[PDB]
Amino acid sequence: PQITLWQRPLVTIKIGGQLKEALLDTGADDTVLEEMNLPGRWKPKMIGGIGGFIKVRQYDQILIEICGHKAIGTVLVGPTPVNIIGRNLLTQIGCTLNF
Amino acid sequence: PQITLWQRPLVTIKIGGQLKEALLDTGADDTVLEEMNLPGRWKPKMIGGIGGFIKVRQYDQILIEICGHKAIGTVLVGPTPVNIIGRNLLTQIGCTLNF
Ligand SMILES: COc1ccc(CN2C[C@H](O)[C@@](CCC(C)C)(c3ccc(S(C)(=O)=O)cc3O[C@@H](C)CO)C2=O)cc1
Repeated sequence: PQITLWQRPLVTIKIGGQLKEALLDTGADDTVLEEMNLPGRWKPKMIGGIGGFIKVRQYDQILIEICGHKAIGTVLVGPTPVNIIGRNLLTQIGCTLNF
Repeated sequence: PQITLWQRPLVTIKIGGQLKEALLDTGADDTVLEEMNLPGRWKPKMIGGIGGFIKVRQYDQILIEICGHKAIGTVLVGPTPVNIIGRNLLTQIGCTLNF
């Protein structure tokens, strides 16, 4: 699909069998979701947002469906204001910017 | 153009007689640039997200040239870690997400 930017580019994602709303974010290198339960082990990561840095939990090889497109990749979990789909997964679903 | 998301989508912008590098950010409501003076009146604003909030100066009806395309809108100036072109100007140059 083609998504315009007059409103926030919010889409439905599915992860762990549950639907969530998330922001398609070309400014985000990585994908970060609000506190939730994911399987396996995690590693520490620091990410820098508009306001400064925060600690998040990095989970690898996680199954996540984004607007119907299946991806498997790295998902970070931490105190984000909104669920964010970053470039690591936008590339998996074939997303580009066009004008 | 069609801009890949393999790397950060950085472009050259022209604003207030200066050439700068900026990030095309679909996750940003606003356009935020590093400290600089702009013409006209300004008012303080707080913007935030991951890391917390930062105080910026809001200038309205500012002309920017983004990758060849002229656009007019609100520009925020303050201690952003990177120059960001947000949705308020991305719409004006006809920028969309496509997959
Ligand atoms: C490494 O992986 C991640 C890094 C940061 C984030 C959180 N994000 C992504 C948004 O593109 C960004 C960009 C911040 C910029 C310095 C790289 C952002 C910019 C402007 C605005 S604004 C105030 O203009 O709307 C909001 C915004 O993100 C919020 C939605 C969440 O913080 C941010 O803070 C994620 C992953």
